[PDB]
Amino acid sequence: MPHIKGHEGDPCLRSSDCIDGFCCARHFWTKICKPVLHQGEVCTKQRKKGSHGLEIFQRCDCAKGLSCKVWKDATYSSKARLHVCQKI
Repeated sequence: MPHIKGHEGDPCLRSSDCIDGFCCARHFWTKICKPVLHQGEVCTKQRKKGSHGLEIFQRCDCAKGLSCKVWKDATYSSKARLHVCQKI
């Protein structure tokens, strides 16, 4: 398929396949396109998906000018570690 945009509510299957300022995320029902995140929002700098019995990640990268920092919160217990965005 051609360059599929996001617009918050569009099916994606590529590393991005979303608006110039959007990022593709993973959703329970199906993979959809979601907007960018900002300081304070969850961040993802380490994700491993491929082996059997894996966990879904419903998040996207931070907006331009933000740094991905680790965030200790009662949630990473699932498997992967949780991070947060910081406005540079």
